[PDB]
Parts: sequence; structure tokens; C-alpha cells
Amino acid sequence: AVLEQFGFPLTGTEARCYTNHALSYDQAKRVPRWVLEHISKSKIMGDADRKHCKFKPDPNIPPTFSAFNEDYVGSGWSRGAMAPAGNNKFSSKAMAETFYLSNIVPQDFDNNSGYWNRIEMYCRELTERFEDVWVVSGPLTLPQTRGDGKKIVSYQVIGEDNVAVPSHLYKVILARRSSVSTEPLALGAFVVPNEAIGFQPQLTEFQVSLQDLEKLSGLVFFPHLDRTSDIRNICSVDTCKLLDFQEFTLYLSTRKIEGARSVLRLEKIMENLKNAEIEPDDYFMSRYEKKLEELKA
Amino acid sequence: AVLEQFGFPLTGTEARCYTNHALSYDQAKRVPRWVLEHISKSKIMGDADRKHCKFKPDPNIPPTFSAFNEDYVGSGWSRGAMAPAGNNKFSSKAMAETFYLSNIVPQDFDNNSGYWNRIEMYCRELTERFEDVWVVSGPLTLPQTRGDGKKIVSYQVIGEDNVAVPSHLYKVILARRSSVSTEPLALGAFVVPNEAIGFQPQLTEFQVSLQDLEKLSGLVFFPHLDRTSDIRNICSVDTCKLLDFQEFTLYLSTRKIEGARSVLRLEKIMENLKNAEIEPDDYFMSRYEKKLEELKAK
DNA sequence: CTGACGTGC
DNA sequence: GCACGTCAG
DNA sequence: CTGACGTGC
DNA sequence: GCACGTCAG
Ligand SMILES: [Mn+2]
Ligand SMILES: [Mn+2]
Repeated sequence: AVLEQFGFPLTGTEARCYTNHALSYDQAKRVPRWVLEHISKSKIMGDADRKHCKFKPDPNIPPTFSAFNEDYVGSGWSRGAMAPAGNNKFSSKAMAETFYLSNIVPQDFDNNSGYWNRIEMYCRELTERFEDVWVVSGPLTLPQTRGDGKKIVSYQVIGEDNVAVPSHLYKVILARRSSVSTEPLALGAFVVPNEAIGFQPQLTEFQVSLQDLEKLSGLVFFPHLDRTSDIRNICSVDTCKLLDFQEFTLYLSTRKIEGARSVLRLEKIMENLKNAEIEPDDYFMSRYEKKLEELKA
Repeated sequence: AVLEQFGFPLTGTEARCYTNHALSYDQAKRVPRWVLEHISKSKIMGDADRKHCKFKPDPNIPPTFSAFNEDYVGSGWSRGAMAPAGNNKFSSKAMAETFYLSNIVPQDFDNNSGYWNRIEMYCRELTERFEDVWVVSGPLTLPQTRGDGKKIVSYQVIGEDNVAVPSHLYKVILARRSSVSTEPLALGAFVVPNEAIGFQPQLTEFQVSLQDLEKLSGLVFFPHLDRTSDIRNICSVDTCKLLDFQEFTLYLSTRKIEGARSVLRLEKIMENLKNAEIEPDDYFMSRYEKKLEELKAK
């Protein structure tokens, strides 16, 4: 009728498809509401290198509602990708699209480089055991209850564009053994506080029911999912075991080997590795000698 | 590809149409993001009465994401309609739908019955001078700059369902003189804090540019409105003048005549006027003597 | 006009 | 616990 | 792997 | 001020 003569207000929440992920953008907060990615063992292999990528505004987002690097730099918060670059080694285009700020939230540096990175590495590990893995990640601004029962949502906004800093990050993991497998699906929802987290807390300490997360986020995840199909807790069908300090430090050092462009850096890697722990079994020396061998050329 | 194998997440932000308004619901905050209404002379006349209406959850909203009266009662916040009941005198069906909690936000009681009430009455007043008036209303949670330069958004959530309490309320007013007139349209955008305001601040003190409001709300208002055509500031073409204390009080006293159930309550309405040294006009006096004659036969 | 609150089925 | 009469800004 | 930071034109 | 080498979790 005449009510829509000049159109309904636009919220800009429609799904946006990229090479290897999709997202819904929150124009008021300058961050994604959710970012959906599909992981398989083929996608996490390849020569795509993030050194040739740089954060930038998503051109498909109206500049009025876009975040800009000026909002993050100097803010005290790191640019935290929801769809990580590590899941897009198969395509330079796919990886570069993860560096769109439409995929980024203000994230604690330690959290970004530590616990959240470890969760991301677990999702990649799942592809060694499940043919297909679906992951939805996004930010949350949860309330905190005072001693008198009053509940308050408090979160910082940074930059000229007031980019919302989430209090928590969520991750919903859906895994299917194989296309023909009559085995149940594995499902897990996790909510992590946007702060430094050590190596003591297991991932199950941050596990929540999907229903609780849907009430906290206002989102319905995987709506096409058959509610009577056998779905099991991913931490019962699998391990939900993140890497401990020793494995984590070794994996970082191994990745640093493959990128060592000089021999002097190769020595620094070993010095950092060896102190204050770690003798590499089964595997860091085999790749250390190989890179040392080639670099002599 | 297999990316959408089980469907994309659902935000539930699609426009929902009712008899005389439309809204987009915020499932995470349990309040509407925006509520659009169209006002005309005909729509604000009629016999529809609030006494036949009750606040209830919107049946079209998934209960998982719905607010409930239990969230509001005893919270210290009033239920504040975005599309007001006063704009739906023409239809009891349309008025009942404004009491769906999908149209409601937690609102300061004084602001709700005072300053915001007066802005709504100005929107109805505009139909005396414009054939058609469109109004978009909704909540805002704006940041506050702290002493250390940090910018913090901070708002309360109330009830078992964590209904978000907005820090501000916005209203965008679009007015067209006539369907055939070549006169530019009149546009105004306003942001009012969710607190008691009083009669000192003029409405223009709360005016903002449409682009500022869109930047703050993350919404694009009236996307089919030709913004490159000449559009006039409504406070320049019109008055943007809310009722002052005397007019407001006299208008409330007039409405209260109709609802007085006793001769003692009707006379107190006249007493509070004269005790405030407000002079009753003729329509009030005539309406007052009519009701008084009819109440002394109880 | 805008609302909440106490009473009684 | 709602429906409804009462009371306030 | 995840990132920021210091330096140079 | 960005581009890029260097550095840190
Ligand atoms: Mn990250
Ligand atoms: Mn109201």
C-alpha cells in the first residue's frame, strides 16, 4: 500500500557469498553477524600465502557502514578474522577475501594468536576425521549480571566508525563423517571470552548448547537441519582436544621453517624453539634440515 | 556449493506488515529495529479505544525470540510503542497490533508520557498541513565518551529474555504536501535520549541529519526517496514546535474528562487546572459541564 | 494522549 | 493469573 | 599458524 | 602515510 511508497528501511543483513565463505554484515556495529565456512582436507592445502594479502574495506559494503584500517590501527585491538586465512590455502582469491574487514572483528591479540587460533587449528584437524566440516563464527556482546540482579551490556567501540568490540566470540562446528555415512552428524557450539586465555581451559569449558547460543545471538544456525536426524555432541563423537603448549610451539616453529627465506632466521627459529623446552620428535628436524639444505644453494 | 548444505543462519530481520504499520524485529535485543507508519487525517479519526487492547507478544514472532510482559512489569521501564495507538483511531484491528510487543521497547515513563508523546502529537498535527506523513521510529544504543577518551556502549537488559533498553529513540518524519503537488518533500530526523526531557528543549535541539542517523542506526531510511531532488528541512517548511505546557496540560485534561468515572474525579481535573493557573478554553468547559451533568446521576 | 497497578474471579 | 477498574505524567 | 610494529619516500 | 622487513604470541 501507500505505506511502502518510499520503501521499507534497509538493514543490509542479506547473506554475502565469497569464494569459500559467506557472511551477514552488521552495519550498525561494522562487524559480521555470522561467517559461515566449509572446510575439507583439500581446501587447507596449497601455496596461497597471506604475506601477499592486506586488510582492506570490503568494496561490496557501502562505505558509510564499512570499517577501515584506521579504526583498528592504534586501537589496542587486533584485526580478528572469523573465516581464517588458514582455511583457504587452496586459492589466493579465497584467502585474500578473508582479509576484507567485512570478515573482521576487534579481537584481543593473545586470544587471536593463541586460544582462538588453537580452536581454528582444531577445526582443520577435524578434516582428518570428517569429510566435511561446517563452521559458523561471529561476535557477541553479552550482558554481565551485577550483584543486585541488574543485567548490563557494555562494549567498546573503536575508531571514527565506532567498530564494536565483542565481549565474546562464538563458533558452531558441524561435521559430517562422509556423504554416504549413515553415522550421526557431530555438532558443537562454543562461546569464548574476547580476552587472553591460557592453556589450562579445555574447549569443553566453553561449550554451550546450540539453543542457548541462538538465544544469545538472535540467530538460528543451520535451519535446514533435520531435527530428527541423529545429531551428537561433537565432544563425544570426537575429542575437542586443543593443542597443548608443546605441540602448539612445535607447529608454529614448523610453519616458521617453511617460510624461512634466509639461514639466519632459520637459526633464530631453533633458538626460540629450544628454550625453554622442546626437543623435536617426530618431525621438526626433518623439515629443518630440508630447508637448511635448500637455503645453502 | 556445499557451503549452504544446511542453510545460511537466519537473522529474522525481514519486514513484517500489519494493518497500518510495518517493522523489522531484532531477535537478539527483543525489540524492533525500525517501525514505519503512514499518517493521514483520516487515520487519526475514529472510535478505536485503548481500553479494548492489551499488551501481548506478537503471535508471528517466534516465542524463542519474543519479549513477554513479564520482562517489563516491575522492571522500572514502561512499554513504549513505536507506532503509537493514537495514530490508529480509524481501526481497532490496527490499534490492537500496536500493542504487540514486537512494536514495544523499554522506555522511560516520563519520556513516554511526556516529550515522546508530544513528538507523536506533532506528527499527527502535521496531517493538518500535509496530506501524507510517513514516520520511521526505533531504538538506539549509542556510545558515550568516557573521561579516558574510550567510547563505551552500555545499556541494561531486563527480564528473563534480556530485552534491550535503548539509550535513545529516533524518529524520521517524511511529509508530502499532496500527491500531485510539485512542492519538495519535507524531511526531519530526530534523536531523543530515553529519559525525562521536560518542556525546556525545543524539538530542533534533537534534530540530526539523515546521514548521521543512518550512520548511527545502520539503517537506510526511505531507500526509494529521491535524495538528489530538492528535499526541505521540515523544521524550515514547518514549525517543529511541540505543544507547550499549557496546551499540553489542557489537551490531557480534555481527554481525562471522557474517562472520569466519578463526580469527585471529574472535579479534580478542573481543580488541577485552576490550581496550576491554567485557563480552561470553551471546548473543555462545554465538555466538562456535559460530563458533570451525566455523572451526578450515578 | 501516554502509561502502570490493584482487585476479583 | 488475566480482566478490568483505578490512578498518574 | 595468528598478528602488530618500526622504518622509509 | 602506506609498503615492507622484522618481531612476537
Ligand atoms: Mn584470527
Ligand atoms: Mn509511547
